Amino acid sequence: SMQEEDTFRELRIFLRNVTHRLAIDKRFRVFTKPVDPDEVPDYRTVIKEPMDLSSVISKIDLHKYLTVKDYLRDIDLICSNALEYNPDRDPGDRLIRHRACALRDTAYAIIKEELDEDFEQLCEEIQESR
Repeated sequence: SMQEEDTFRELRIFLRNVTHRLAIDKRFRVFTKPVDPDEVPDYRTVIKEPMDLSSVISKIDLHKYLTVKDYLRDIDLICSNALEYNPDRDPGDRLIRHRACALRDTAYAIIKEELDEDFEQLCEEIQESR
């Protein structure tokens, strides 16, 4: 229905706003663009599904997310990829891990405060019906 297409348009507006707020935070700069194969040729042999905030923006516009739960699976993948690739005790790996945990926690905290649970349940029931 037109009403259902209005529901998914409001979902995409909400997701672009949360993603912009994460992308401008200086702590999260390393997560804003794909890893450069030149600088790190090893990356794509270890990490089987790379993800970053520029790719998330592109996915919103391609209509890849029909629920906030779908979107949070890609925020979780940005965080788990950084924990997996940088697991060591040295300061450079510990700083990336603390920033990845802060990106995940910040996205979930903005969603807990600003997403209406009945709006999410509506998106879930339209997705199920298709």
